[PDB]
Amino acid sequence: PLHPYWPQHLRLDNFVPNDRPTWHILAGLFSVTGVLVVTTWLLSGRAAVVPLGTWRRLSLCWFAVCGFIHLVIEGWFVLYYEDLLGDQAFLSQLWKEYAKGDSRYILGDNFTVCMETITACLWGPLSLWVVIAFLRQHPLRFILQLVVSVGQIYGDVLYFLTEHRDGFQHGELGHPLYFWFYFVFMNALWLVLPGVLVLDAVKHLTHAQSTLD
Amino acid sequence: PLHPYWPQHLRLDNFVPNDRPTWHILAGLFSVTGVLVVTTWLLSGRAAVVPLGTWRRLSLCWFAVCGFIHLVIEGWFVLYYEDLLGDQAFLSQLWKEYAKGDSRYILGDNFTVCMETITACLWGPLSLWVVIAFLRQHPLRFILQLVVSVGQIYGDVLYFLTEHRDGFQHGELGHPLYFWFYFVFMNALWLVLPGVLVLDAVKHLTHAQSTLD
Ligand SMILES: CN1c2ccc(C(F)(F)F)cc2C(=O)C12CCN(CC1CCOCC1)CC2
Ligand SMILES: CN1c2ccc(C(F)(F)F)cc2C(=O)C12CCN(CC1CCOCC1)CC2
Repeated sequence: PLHPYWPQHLRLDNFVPNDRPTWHILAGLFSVTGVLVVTTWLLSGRAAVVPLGTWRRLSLCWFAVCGFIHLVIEGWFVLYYEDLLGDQAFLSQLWKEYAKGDSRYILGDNFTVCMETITACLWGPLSLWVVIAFLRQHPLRFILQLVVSVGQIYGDVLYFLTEHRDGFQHGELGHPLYFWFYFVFMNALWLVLPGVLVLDAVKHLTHAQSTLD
Repeated sequence: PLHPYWPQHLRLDNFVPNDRPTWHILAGLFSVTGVLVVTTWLLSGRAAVVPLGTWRRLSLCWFAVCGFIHLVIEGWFVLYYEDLLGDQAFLSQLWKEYAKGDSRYILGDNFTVCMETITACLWGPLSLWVVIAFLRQHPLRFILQLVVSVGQIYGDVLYFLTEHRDGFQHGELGHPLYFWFYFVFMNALWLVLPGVLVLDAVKHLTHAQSTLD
């Protein structure tokens, strides 16, 4: 058909197909984020006021990845959601590819735009501030971790609930790549990893409160 | 016209007007919540493991009010949003009156239903658990306060942002009772009082973290 997105009765003008093969885009994102992850591992190795341990370093790598994604990938959507169609910039093509599992990013839905606006403006800088805090053993580190994780979980839950109440019409149900991987799995992370970071922070802050009392 | 809600080109069947005068409904809600507030004041007076102080007692009264509202008033909407029109139950009439400043509660918007579902299921019981925690000086008290306040702020911000992006079409702009009071003021509380409770909790938890370190 003219366009690949769901529902198929959509009428999208100014749709022009992605020029690059999709694996260019996907592999570029994975390569750059892997470089970011290894660089953050090294940084936590050499730039910590006191040693951190393996799993906290991995948590900082996660927070750096979240900061990059929210500031750049989602920020590009928030800036240019009106012109994702008919554009051949790298991040625009990435969004066009991703939206085949969720067409709300092409339709400019109000809830989506608002949620990604909040995510790009608040949770990205706060995710990087978490890393800065943990490097210097500042206070607020577990507080910021808890706040960011709670916000991410709330946003993802609202996202899933709204798409469910719409009947899963913005994406083909049961398609391996577009439903299970793009829509479910890549979002289920922001339900699972933040959750572990909420149970963890609560364990430490509580131990602090019992120390005062 | 047939119905009072905005936009006026809406076509609502099964609309049947409120039977009671509106001040019955408003005064009943204010009277019962005032009884709740004074009862919570007394309870914090006589049922605290250690004395709490005036402003913390007021915070507990706020949390009890939030718990009642989220569990009952918003829970009624989540349960019966399909049949608010054409019903003459007390809370149904309350919702019909309130929606004259925001018609999304009559239209059953997906974002509204999902947000109030989360609010009724999570933040109400957690708001009451905050009170129970503060009464017994359990830990988690400031953690729960922070989490509930952050969730309330996030929900209210998304609410306002979505209605703004819609152009303020679900309510008459600049009407004293329906815009400033119902829509803005009654919601601005959940931006102002939670915020003060986020700056407060951060002050205490931080002092705990500095005690461990
Ligand atoms: C569009 N986008 C992607 C596009 C492609 C790829 C891939 F396939 F290349 F791996 C990954 C992602 C992402 O991580 C996302 C960006 C980050 N959000 C996280 C949510 C934002 C709202 O709040 C809850 C969390 C999921 C999808
Ligand atoms: C409908 N409803 C009312 C109806 C009437 C009256 C009045 F006029 F009688 F005072 C008060 C209220 C409320 O408090 C509310 C219930 C509570 N929400 C709080 C938000 C819920 C979503 O997340 C952010 C906070 C505002 C309006």
